[PDB]
Amino acid sequence: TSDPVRQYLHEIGQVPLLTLEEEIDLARKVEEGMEAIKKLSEATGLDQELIREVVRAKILGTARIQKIPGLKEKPDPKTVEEVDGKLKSLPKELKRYLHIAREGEAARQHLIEANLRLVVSIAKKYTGRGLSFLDLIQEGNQGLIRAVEKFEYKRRFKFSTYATWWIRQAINRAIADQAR
DNA sequence: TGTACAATGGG
Ligand SMILES: [K+]
Ligand SMILES: [K+]
Ligand SMILES: [K+]
Repeated sequence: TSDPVRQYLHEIGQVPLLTLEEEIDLARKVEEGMEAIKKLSEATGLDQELIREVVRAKILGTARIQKIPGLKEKPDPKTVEEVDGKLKSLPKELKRYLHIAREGEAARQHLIEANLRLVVSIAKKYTGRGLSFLDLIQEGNQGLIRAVEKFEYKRRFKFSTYATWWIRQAINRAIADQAR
């Protein structure tokens, strides 16, 4: 019952689970956001992932869970200001893609937050294997993030199905690495 | 590349 860990569990416990309908709606928004981000990259000559990360950094203020173990830190503030500057200065026709991209990353963050409880339930099955509980959570969280990136809502499978696959993969890979 | 029943206290 690590104080910081107990506090994380308390915090993710307040995030309600998504209904099927909401799940589909968020996943749809993430897809649309990635397509818009592609367009912004073509227009600006900037890396898609760099655009995504900056757009994310600008929607985190409205987020429910701020510090999530295992998640990539925001880029340095100067990179943010610079890239956010270029995106904001784009012509009318392109600024709608920016709106769609912002909606997508806001949706991604929500979808991730609403599944942190699943990561924890799986992690509990892997304790005493060389990684601390907190470490299991960090690795599981990175599997969750990968799940979100590759999830295809059109297959009509529940998100928990695909996330479980990835969270186990990530945790198993981390355990095998620790072991050498 | 692709990785997919559901699973979020546990069984
Ligand atoms: K019961
Ligand atoms: K009970
Ligand atoms: K029961």
